[PDB]
Amino acid sequence: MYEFKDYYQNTVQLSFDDQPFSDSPKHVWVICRFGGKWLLTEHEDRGYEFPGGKVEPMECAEEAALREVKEETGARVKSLKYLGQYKVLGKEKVIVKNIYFADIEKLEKQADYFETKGPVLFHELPENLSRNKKFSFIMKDSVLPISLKKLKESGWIE
Ligand SMILES: [Mg+2]
Ligand SMILES: [Mg+2]
Repeated sequence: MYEFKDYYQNTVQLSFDDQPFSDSPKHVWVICRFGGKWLLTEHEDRGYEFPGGKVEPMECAEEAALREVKEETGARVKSLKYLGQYKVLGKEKVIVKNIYFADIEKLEKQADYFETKGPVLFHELPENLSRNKKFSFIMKDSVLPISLKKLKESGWIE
């Protein structure tokens, strides 16, 4: 497993094995690709980030991933695949977040994008994310570059 510190200096433990940290993760993160572009969402408080959020009680992590993509980008998922899992060792709470990769079929218009501004398309990620004020802190640590490198090696992208 990979171990590093996030943007707010909290310890993060990253793994690509099947749910090693928790049997039932309460958070999900979805890396979205629409054609040859990256599908992101603009959080009203955080900024540009890949879709994700909290898992509902009656809902499972896979169903929560599809729901969060639809809510934050208005996108229809063609295929959803589990990539890995990460644990965030916070100051007051420890969270377990599942990473999913989603190939996007289409973007449908919605009346409301909930707690986000809606879908944002990127041909390629800017340089460098860590010091970009328009981006969310969740995109600023090592979770994103390591996950993207694992997507290339698996043959899921390009
Ligand atoms: Mg969310
Ligand atoms: Mg949401």
